[PDB]
Amino acid sequence: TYQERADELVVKIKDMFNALGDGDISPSAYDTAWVARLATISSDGSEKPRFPQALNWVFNNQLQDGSWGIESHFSLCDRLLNTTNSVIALSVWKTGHSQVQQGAEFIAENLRLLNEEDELSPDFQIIFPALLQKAKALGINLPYDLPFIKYLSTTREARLTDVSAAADNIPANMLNALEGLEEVIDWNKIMRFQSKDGSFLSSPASTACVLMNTGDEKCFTFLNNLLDKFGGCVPCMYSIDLLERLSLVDNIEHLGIGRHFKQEIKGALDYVYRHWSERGIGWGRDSLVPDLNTTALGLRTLRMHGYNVSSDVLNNFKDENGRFFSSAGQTHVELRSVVNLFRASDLAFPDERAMDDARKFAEPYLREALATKISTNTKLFKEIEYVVEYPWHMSIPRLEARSYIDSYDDNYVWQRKTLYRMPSLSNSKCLELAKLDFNIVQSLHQEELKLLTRWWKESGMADINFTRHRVAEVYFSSATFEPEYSATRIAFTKIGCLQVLFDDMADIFATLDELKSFTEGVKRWDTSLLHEIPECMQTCFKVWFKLMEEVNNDVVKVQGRDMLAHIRKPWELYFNCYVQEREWLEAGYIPTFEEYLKTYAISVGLGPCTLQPILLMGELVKDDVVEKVHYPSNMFELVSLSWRLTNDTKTYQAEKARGQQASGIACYMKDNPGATEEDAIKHICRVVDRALKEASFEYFKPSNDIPMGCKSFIFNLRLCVQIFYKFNEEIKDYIRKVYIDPIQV
Ligand SMILES: C=C1CC[C@H]2C(C)(C)CCC[C@]2(C)[C@H]1CCN(C)CCOP(=O)(O)OP(=O)(O)O
Ligand SMILES: C=C1CC[C@H]2C(C)(C)CCC[C@]2(C)[C@H]1CCN(C)CCOP(=O)(O)OP(=O)(O)O
Ligand SMILES: [Mg+2]
Ligand SMILES: [Mg+2]
Ligand SMILES: [Mg+2]
Repeated sequence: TYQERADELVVKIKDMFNALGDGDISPSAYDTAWVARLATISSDGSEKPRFPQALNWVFNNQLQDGSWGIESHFSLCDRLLNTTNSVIALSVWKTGHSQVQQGAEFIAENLRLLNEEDELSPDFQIIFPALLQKAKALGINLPYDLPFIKYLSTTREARLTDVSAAADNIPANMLNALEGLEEVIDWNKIMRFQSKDGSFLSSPASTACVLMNTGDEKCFTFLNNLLDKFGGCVPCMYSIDLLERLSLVDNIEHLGIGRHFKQEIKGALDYVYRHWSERGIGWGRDSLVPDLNTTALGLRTLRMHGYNVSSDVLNNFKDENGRFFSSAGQTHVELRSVVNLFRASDLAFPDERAMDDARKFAEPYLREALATKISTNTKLFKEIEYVVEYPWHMSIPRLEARSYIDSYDDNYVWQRKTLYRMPSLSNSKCLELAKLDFNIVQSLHQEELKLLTRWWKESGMADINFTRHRVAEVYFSSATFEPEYSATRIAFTKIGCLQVLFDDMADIFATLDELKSFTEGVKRWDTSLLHEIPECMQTCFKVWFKLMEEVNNDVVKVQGRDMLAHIRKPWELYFNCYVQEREWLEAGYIPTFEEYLKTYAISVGLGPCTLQPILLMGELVKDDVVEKVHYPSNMFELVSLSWRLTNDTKTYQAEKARGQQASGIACYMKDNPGATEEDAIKHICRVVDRALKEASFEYFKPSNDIPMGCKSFIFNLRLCVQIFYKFNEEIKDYIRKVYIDPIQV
């Protein structure tokens, strides 16, 4: 059964968290072969392998086709690098004759397939011809003079002269390709690039090359310890203790299953936070040179989990021209790093210039990549498309999870100088659990919708012709999906349906007098004025009043005491704003921007759909805390502001055509003669953008008295308006994906 399989996967993933160390990463043939080339001198003066275990690994790990590499993941550049270095290692030590022969055959066959249109792997044009030069000196028979191969050698020779002609020798941005630049390196000057663990850019191949030329003891210790840890081989990079923790957390949260791992996540993030630095971070705690990907992932993930981190860490990766780079130790810019840069920018607080710069660079870069470089029919296209089309402030949690389940690749191989696996980060258990859990939670939502449809009938809403499908749309907008908040979602959906009903009532039907009558009835919180309004409005009031009774009875159970006095206020405020709107409309009055917002930021309706539902979540809301989490707290007011203004930009045109003059647009223009509608819309969008960032700041802001679950419900109500009233797919598609179609498991 689903629940049983999910339960054991949760146990298995928790074990993974508990077992986190320096990182789970595959052996690297290219790196292990470089380590295998290293010599030591015996007592008698003869040369022998310094690391015989590494040589033996090479000896024993040739693939069936004669190459070395990752068997199920063939890539031409990877296989050529792995195989050529492996044949070099065996040849140097006069061993593995048969493997050398078959290796040379593979290389010769595949050099004939390397062409000018093949996408070459990072620094391949430097590190590969360096291997060919060595192979040729060892007398290995390969077609070195094929046109494109000669071209690679010539390009490398130009790079060599650039370094030798450089006053300061090898520049930082060539560090990634150190071992391909051996014959021109200044071995004294290069040592300034060494990490505290003795490695060079965490790369065992590069570290072996430095060791070969210098004898440096710290290089030896890094390699010796790494071989011991891996049982006689090495990976392409180590350690990866920061990247692995951050990405495991990020992936789990993104997949929609983070609620199962709260304690494990806190543990992983506490570890990373200890190693967090104003200069950014690299894959591992000992990196001298940090990288954009790990730093951006760090900024986003730590911030998302309430840690205090500064966006200024991003300035470490920005050049004079406002462009970002992945690492000072390389020349190529990695697409994944730019994706994570954009995702980190989603969590900007107000006036964080580094986030502004990050997004201004990353967004065009990603859109350019989607339009020019990425194949439409891939998980990567879908993933990045979602990143830019549904960014954080318009990302509904279940939609985000559902999309990522389809774009998460659980059989992925990473590319740096060569290919490698990180089994914690491309993980079939994580994906399987995400699918099972989504289905289980979905069944819960389906039952909630079943109860809501039953209520739709029994309450009388069906009788008064409330649209059945509107129920599901309000329900979807609740956003806070976790199983423990069923009662809150159900109450929110009932109240939202009445608010939809009320708004239509106030427009299409009610006169001002009838509106005032209805409102006085709300203020009295009784049925004493039902007689003053039309039968249809009476029915509306009665459905609402009955709901209030049922909901308030439930609030007494959860909160431990009567909270009617609190609960009455938002309903009074809401209806009073309705009368104010109508008074202005009949008087043809256009308020100032400030005066407009004072009324319309309330009338948009965040008050009623939040107070009663957040009181059913479970957290204690003390009398003095109501105003700190609900109206008029800053976060609440900011969400309200985003609601009203975003709605205005989307709908003010249609409203004007119906005789409604007051809007954010019209009122700003009245305050500001000379400002066009376009100017007002631009200003309003800036106000909304800032309000969303400010709400984010307020949300993550630590407090000793404000309940975070309640804050989360209010904060995540910002999403529905951003997604529906944004200045492709529609609501029916969202509901299908989230509530109707299960995921094939
Ligand atoms: C795209 C939408 C889904 C989510 C929904 C809520 C957020 C649940 C509140 C009602 C409006 C809406 C925004 C909704 C807009 C629907 N849009 C066609 C609204 C266009 O005008 P309308 O006369 O209101 O259409 P009707 O509502 O179907 O009669
Ligand atoms: C802004 C809203 C999003 C969230 C939504 C739920 C909470 C999901 C259900 C109740 C209605 C509403 C509050 C909803 C109200 C939107 N509106 C119908 C009400 C207010 O907007 P309006 O300018 O007076 O009319 P509109 O332009 O045609 O919409
Ligand atoms: Mg074999
Ligand atoms: Mg209206
Ligand atoms: Mg509107």
